[PDB]
Order: sequence, then structure tokens, then C-alpha cells
Amino acid sequence: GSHMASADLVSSCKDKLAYFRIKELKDILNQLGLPKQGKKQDLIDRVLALLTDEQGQRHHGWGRKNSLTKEAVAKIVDDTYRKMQIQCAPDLATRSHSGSDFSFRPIEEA
Repeated sequence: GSHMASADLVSSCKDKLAYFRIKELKDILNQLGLPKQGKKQDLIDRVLALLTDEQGQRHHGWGRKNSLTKEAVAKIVDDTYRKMQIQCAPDLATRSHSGSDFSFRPIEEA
């Protein structure tokens, strides 16, 4: 592309997250480590602010803590879409941008 996916990840994650019941935000905020509180608005603002104000596009190198990154948010949103009506993928990104060696996160060592 033209090196411009930021608006794609946000617009996609937001569009879906918004179209998805609190469940979506629940899983997201759950992995991030947020409190049980946080209305629909609080959560929504948190997600967008996380992939926008915490995109960490220039602060990567974790792997064992990416549960609070775009990968995580996109992971849940994707599962909700495919589980919702399957469809032909929300076109979140398809990993067709950058990053294909930092995936396959662990399982918390059981």
C-alpha cells in the first residue's frame, strides 16, 4: 500500500467494536487488564485510545505481553465477526502489512 494502515486498523477495530455488543469490549479490556467498570463509552474510548495513543508502532518488542496491542484487539474482533456470521473476513488487515514473526503468542505456560 501507501504505508497508511493506521486509519484502517482504527476505523476497522472501531467500526466492529462499536457494532459488537459490550462482549467485544469485555474481552479486549479483559486482556488489557482494565477494571470491571467502564461503561460502553469508557471502554470504546479506551480501545481506540489504546490503538491510537498506545499504538506502540515505535515501541514494540514484547511478545509475552501483546495481549494489549492491536494484535489482541484484532484477534477478538475477528473471532466475533467470524462467529457472528462468518462472512468473508472484516478485512482487518490479513497480516498484509508488517509483522509475521511476532505472532503465535504462547499460552501463559499453562
